[PDB]
Amino acid sequence: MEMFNVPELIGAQAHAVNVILDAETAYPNLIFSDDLKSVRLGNKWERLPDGPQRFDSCIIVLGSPSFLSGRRYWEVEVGDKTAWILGACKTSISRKGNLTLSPENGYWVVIMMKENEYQASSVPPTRLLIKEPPKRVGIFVDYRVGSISFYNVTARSHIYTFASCSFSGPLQPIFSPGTRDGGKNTAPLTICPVG
Repeated sequence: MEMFNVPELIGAQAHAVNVILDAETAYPNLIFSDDLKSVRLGNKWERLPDGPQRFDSCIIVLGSPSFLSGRRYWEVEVGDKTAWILGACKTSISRKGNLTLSPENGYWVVIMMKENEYQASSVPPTRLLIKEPPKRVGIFVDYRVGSISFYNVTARSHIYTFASCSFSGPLQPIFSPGTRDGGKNTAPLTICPVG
């Protein structure tokens, strides 16, 4: 897998799209900024209006826009957080119950599990050998070639590519700010403009 189509960071950043969080999808304890660029996990009693279309088990929120083609990029500040999920998914994913976030189930994501523990959510999962922890992560989808690539924006380096993906139908960004990790991981994710 030669990844001839996969750009370096600068080339990926050229394809930046404006992403906003879809609060109607969100797991109901997620809290959003007014501009819908930031999300964090609130307390149990901090509840969005319950609706039947929300994630109910997994601490997830989807992004807009969804798309059927092209090369699309966006960037997220993860800072010093100890856990998070980033990537893209099919718009048709199931939202209810314990989810398995795999390509077969329509997800292409990287997960920070804890400090110094990052995986691509292949099955089985692939440990990512990160030496300089990212404070900002870039996501680049090339629909036509069937690839989704992840970048350490801080180190200006590629992290991981899922190649030969079977993208069918619309894709969209997906995010999780992770669990609260005893207070270690309460900060938000923040979608940012390219630097």
